[PDB]
Amino acid sequence: YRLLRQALAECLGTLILVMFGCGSVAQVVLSRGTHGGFLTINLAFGFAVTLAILVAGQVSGAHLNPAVTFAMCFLAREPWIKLPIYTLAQTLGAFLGAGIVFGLYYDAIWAFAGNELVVSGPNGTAGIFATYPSGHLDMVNGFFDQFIGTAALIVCVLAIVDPYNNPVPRGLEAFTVGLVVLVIGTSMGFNSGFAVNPARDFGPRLFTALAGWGSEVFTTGQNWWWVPIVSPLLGSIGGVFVYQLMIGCHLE
Amino acid sequence: YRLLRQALAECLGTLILVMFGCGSVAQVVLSRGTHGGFLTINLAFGFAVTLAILVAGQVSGAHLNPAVTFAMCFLAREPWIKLPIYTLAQTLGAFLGAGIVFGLYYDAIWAFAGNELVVSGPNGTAGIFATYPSGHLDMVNGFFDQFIGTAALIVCVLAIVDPYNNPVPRGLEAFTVGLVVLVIGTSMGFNSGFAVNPARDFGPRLFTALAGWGSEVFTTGQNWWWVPIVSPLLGSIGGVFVYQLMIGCHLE
Amino acid sequence: YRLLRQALAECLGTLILVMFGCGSVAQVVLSRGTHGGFLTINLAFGFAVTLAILVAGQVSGAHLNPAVTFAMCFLAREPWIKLPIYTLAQTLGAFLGAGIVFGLYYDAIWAFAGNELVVSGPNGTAGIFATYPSGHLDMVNGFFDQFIGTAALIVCVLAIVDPYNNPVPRGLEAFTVGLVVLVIGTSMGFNSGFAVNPARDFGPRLFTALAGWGSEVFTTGQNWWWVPIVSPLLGSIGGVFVYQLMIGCHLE
Amino acid sequence: YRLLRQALAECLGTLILVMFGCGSVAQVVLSRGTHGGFLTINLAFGFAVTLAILVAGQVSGAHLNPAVTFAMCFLAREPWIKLPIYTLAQTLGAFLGAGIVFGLYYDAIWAFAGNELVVSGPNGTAGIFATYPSGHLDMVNGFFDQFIGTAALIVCVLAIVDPYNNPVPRGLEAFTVGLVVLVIGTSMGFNSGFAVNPARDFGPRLFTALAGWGSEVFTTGQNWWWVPIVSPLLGSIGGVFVYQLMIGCHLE
Repeated sequence: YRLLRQALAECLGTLILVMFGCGSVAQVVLSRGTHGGFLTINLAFGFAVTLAILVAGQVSGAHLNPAVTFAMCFLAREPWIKLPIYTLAQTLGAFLGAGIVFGLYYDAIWAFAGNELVVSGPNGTAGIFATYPSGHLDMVNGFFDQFIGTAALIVCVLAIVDPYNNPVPRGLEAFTVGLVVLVIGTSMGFNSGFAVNPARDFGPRLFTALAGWGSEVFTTGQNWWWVPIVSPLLGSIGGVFVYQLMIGCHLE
Repeated sequence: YRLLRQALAECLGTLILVMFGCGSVAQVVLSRGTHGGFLTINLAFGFAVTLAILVAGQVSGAHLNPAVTFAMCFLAREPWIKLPIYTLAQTLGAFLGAGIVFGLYYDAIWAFAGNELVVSGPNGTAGIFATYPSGHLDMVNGFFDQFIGTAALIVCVLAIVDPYNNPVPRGLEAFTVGLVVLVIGTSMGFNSGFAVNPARDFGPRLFTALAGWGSEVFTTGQNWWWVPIVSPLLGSIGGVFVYQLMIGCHLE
Repeated sequence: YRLLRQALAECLGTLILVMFGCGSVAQVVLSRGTHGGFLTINLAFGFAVTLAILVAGQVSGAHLNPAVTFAMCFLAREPWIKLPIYTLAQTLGAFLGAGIVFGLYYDAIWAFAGNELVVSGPNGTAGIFATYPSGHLDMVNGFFDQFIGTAALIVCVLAIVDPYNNPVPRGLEAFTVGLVVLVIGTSMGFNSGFAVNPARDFGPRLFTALAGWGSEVFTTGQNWWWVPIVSPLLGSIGGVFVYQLMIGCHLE
Repeated sequence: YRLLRQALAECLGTLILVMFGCGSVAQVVLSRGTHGGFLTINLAFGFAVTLAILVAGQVSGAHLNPAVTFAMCFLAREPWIKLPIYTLAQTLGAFLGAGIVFGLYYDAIWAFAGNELVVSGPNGTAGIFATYPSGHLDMVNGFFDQFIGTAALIVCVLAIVDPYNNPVPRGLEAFTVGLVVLVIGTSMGFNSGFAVNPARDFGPRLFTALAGWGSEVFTTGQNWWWVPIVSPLLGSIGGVFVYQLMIGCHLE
């Protein structure tokens, strides 16, 4: 089955970027102001996308993003049957990647607040895997951060993918997408990294619910859990319209 | 219309680098010494140029700089009709990119000084979008910073563009220009990023005048607003003469 | 002898990355919080692998890692006779590279604790060349760090090496492997750099035993010296199985 | 004259890297602990070499280093007549590049110690352009830093240049050399950047003698001025022998 081989590549690809991305976030969170800052978090997340694409690019096209997968299906470039398979394959692997990060820092995570698992607060460890609203990053303000961030990601992704452009060889397509992830994190008000990925958010968040953080990861921040899922999906639609209206529709 | 399609690519390209570049500047300015320093500002601005060129390189040549556009027209490589169209397309998109950054940090910008918009000072938010003279960066000292900075940018741009050189494939022409932007910011005494772009300066500055900062953005620093426009234009002329006298005129 | 020429390339390649990698570690350790942090250590180690591969890639394939060499021999891609020759050639050169770093910082290393050589502690200089357990990086916790780290390295290495993929040209195979080394150090809880290399660990550690640190470098941390040797070897086996089960076995 | 065109490319190439490299050093020195650290100095110097090579690579081969030029002449790859012409062309342009940096920071340099120019000390500004011995970087210790640093630079340069290797296309030869410069600065105990270049050292040092710092720049540190000239020259000879004995002589 061709679809099965593409799904396994998406599972391994999302496993690489989540394990590498959330692993660097664990170092900064657990070692408060000692192992680096936000620059290392975005550099690790940005470079992890480059490595993840190179691993699974030749098999499944290296989407590693349900918002990106939704964009190609919306543009009639890929069949709609690939969307549920890729999304489950992208979510399963971010769940697995979060488990590896949990195993790596099992003692440090459990010792952050003594012998308890705290979701949000000063000694909060659930923010390593998922994203939670900040002081100026509430639901209203944070919703537009994912919308604009994902729209910019889709525009840059479609620029290097459109067949009407030059056939960029292998290698100069993961560094570019990895550059977009690094710049988006540095530009937007998100300090977790790769916030424009619904699978990178819901996957590890679902793991934290079963890891021992309880159901509070889904009923906190005025039910914020669905925002990093719906908002990037809307941004993919907006990013597609922006690219098509400006560049896409004029390439005869 | 071919010129219309090239103008739309220049508008989207300047939108990407301004929104990404000024977004990182907003993080450092609003979060004083928390989200990074000048290294992240120049890295984001330098990488944003790489992404912006890759998006619009195959359509309009990816100038994204009125000084760069003036250089090609001066060297008789492009028609003079493209200069007013590209400049307006480069300015419109830096205006739009500044509006997106304003929407992203609307609450944080307005809360920097309580409920007021301050142009310059300790709690100054107008410096996120435009550039203003510093203690050692006055009109006399700052004028030569744009002249030398733009001249070095034009020399590096003409080196990878001259047809007498090797036909560099797609991909190794945005990273190089993006490298020049990053090095120029690190070398020159500008902490805003990409100061050698007249569109990146006048565009967001014009937005701040209508955003709520008043007309003080145009009548401050002994009328500094015209310096980051005329000085890079003179640097493009000087950079063209430097490259032609040393390398350009000797390529038979 | 073809095998002799490949061994000499492996010796020089491991010499470059060890001398460059451990040299940056010496700057941070000796200049406590002055010459940079962990970001510079991983950047130097990651970029040193890129330079080392480019130097010896065209001769011996640029393994520079006994775990990587074990993976290719396990996958029947290289003869088993190359494993003992490459491992000795990789160990000899990390021993030589450590001697160069020792000569560079001979006065600073000896003056860290007055006129004595201390293996572990506050004024510990043996950690520049080798790796020692930390507070949360004991034998049990540190063993899985090398296992997961090396498994991720093998998966990324096999992705760009498998003949069934695109023939990536020279240049886009050292930056990718160098990216993996940089990301692994930023993700995993190791602050020394390139901890997934048995030769980079045992080589300089053997040098410190004869340099003047005594035999305490081999009988400290509950005999930790063998962990960064056996654990990456097991990770190479696990990394091979992960890549083959997900991607490798499905490429007809 | 072919030699005249190659000399003009070497003059412009050394002008780019010196002006960009020393400009970042001026920011860190004048703004004490505000504009960055040693990481930005090595990143700017490393990336400046990449830009300088791309500008003058197609004309003069982009040596930009008398030690590198001496290596090719020693290996009988280039005529010996090119050595005096390239060295003068490399020195003239580092002298010019230092003058541009002086003009950029004329007020800040003169105001470091009031209205005086101090060569060495706390308020020392002559270290921006040239290199001076540190506490642990005296003549005996600093001599071996240039020897090992230049030997590693020559080995990496000869690896990507030898015709027996793959014909690396344009673009993947300036980033590699620029990587070597960045790693060498991070590894070695030099905080100025690109210390393995005799032209980058003597050029700006000669400018400081006539700029107003007096003749003390040549009679300080027990006559240290000749060390960053002779020592890299010896390192080029050692680096050539290392590469030839290990890799060079075995490529039939």
